Amino acid sequence: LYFQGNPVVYFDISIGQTPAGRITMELFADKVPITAENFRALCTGEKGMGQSGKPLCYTGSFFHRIIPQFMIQGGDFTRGDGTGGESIYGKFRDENFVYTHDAPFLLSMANAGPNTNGSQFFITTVPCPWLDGKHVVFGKVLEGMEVVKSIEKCGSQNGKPTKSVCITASGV
Repeated sequence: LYFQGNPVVYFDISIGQTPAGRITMELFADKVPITAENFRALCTGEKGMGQSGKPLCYTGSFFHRIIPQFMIQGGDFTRGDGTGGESIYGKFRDENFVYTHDAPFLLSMANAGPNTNGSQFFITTVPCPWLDGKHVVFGKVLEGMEVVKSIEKCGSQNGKPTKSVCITASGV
């Protein structure tokens, strides 16, 4: 499924034992193809197993770092804590910085410095211009903005979730 020529993917989310609903996302494959495709394939899990010995798939992973008035971060399906994750390419380059963090509900890559993209990502809940030119923006939320806001409410100043926020299904 496509929106404005770009692939659409989804997360189903639970918070604690309770389903919180679905987030659907447009991935900017037209202008950010490498990063968009990594994210798309990790939603479907279509690549199978990673070099880490874990499945290359977001299903079953958590939003492990959640900072209200900033962003929600997930994608660490190898270590669950912000130290792990892996790309479909087995880390990868910052392909460009065409898009900026100018609005809430943008998808951007978490990283540990230049050219260290893995699988960890964040969804902004405010504009984040201080991240421009350091984190690759590669998509945006289409529907489920309220689900993003529900997740954000489970965060802390120190980023520790106060509830378990899980991606219970993912794909296209």
